[PDB]
Amino acid sequence: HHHHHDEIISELRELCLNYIEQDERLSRQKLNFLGQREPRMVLIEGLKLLSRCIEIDSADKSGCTHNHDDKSVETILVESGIVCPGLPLIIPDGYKLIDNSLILLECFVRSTPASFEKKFIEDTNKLACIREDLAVAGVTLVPIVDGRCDYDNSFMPEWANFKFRDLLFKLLEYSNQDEKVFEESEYFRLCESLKTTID
Amino acid sequence: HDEIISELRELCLNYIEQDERLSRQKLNFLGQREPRMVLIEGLKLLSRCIEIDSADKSGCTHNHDDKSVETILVESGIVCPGLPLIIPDGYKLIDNSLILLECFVRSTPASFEKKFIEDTNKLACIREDLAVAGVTLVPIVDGRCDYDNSFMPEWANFKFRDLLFKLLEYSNQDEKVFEESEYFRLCE
Ligand SMILES: [Mg+2]
Ligand SMILES: [Mg+2]
Repeated sequence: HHHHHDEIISELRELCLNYIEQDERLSRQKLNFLGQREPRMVLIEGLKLLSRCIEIDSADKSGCTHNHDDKSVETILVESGIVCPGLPLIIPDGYKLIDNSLILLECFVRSTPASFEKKFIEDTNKLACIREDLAVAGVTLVPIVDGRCDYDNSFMPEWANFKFRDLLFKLLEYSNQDEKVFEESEYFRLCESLKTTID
Repeated sequence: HDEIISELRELCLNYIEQDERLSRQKLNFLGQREPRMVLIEGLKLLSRCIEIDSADKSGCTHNHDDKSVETILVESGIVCPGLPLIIPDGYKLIDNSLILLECFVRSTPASFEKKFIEDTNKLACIREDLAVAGVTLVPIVDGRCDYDNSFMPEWANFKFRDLLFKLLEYSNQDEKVFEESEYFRLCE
């Protein structure tokens, strides 16, 4: 056809344009993904695009607002006239305030039972350790941890999701040769000689 | 053809500032393959830039979702049914006054004045039914003479329009030199 890497990139863009549902909360990340032309960058922003699908998909199913702009909890409450300072820097995947209860959502994907459970406890405990600062605000914390075992989500048909991840794999397991060829360049050796001059 | 669609793609991606209000329209534009659709979305995209500048100059919110006056009010708690389907380029409900913004581009004084009166009458004919509901209409018509907007350098703005223009003149294909020579010759 062929499939030399620039055509992989091309097929990823067609998948993004033809088979990722046109939800406004993906517009920004779709645009950042379509804007890339270097292979490791296309790979990075493709992975970030697929993660936004899962996070937003999670926020919808959990009945709160996807944290579109990665606000902190302190920011979410400071945005609603509720002064709570002295709280960890926590950025939830979703949130929703009612009337004095604050739903906070963390979601994730793990592929083995051991890592699933371990991750579930970690995010449970991350949310639990601010329950009391919120109590003196005084707002009730409603922690939600949404663990998933795969990458299915409602903005991608399953076949396109799989083909997208499959092209991403070919893109990584290829640009894992361009950086290896890079380590024999000279510009690599000239980088190597660049640090010794500053460090 | 394709190199025109390709360099248009790169202007959109690299030389239109990444204000998120443009994101959706940029993406509809980037998804078009055929000249006709590239042209309409191209023009819509230039218009969105201009509407968004107007909203920002006029102190009101850009009508991103193409909401209706009907909708804008019910979202602020004003039940006022029976209004014609009017969809502004901008809006801002403020106390009990509804700022409605109509934004446009024209390039001759004659067609500028015409389109100005039209958008004036467009909003004015819902003034009374807003007064029934309490809200006083604040109608703003902002007409422009060109496509200058704050999201593109001027050279890019010109190159985009020059590229869209060549799609427009391409849509020709002689064609009319064979009209009756088979077409107007069917129900004959
Ligand atoms: Mg309009
Ligand atoms: Mg208008």
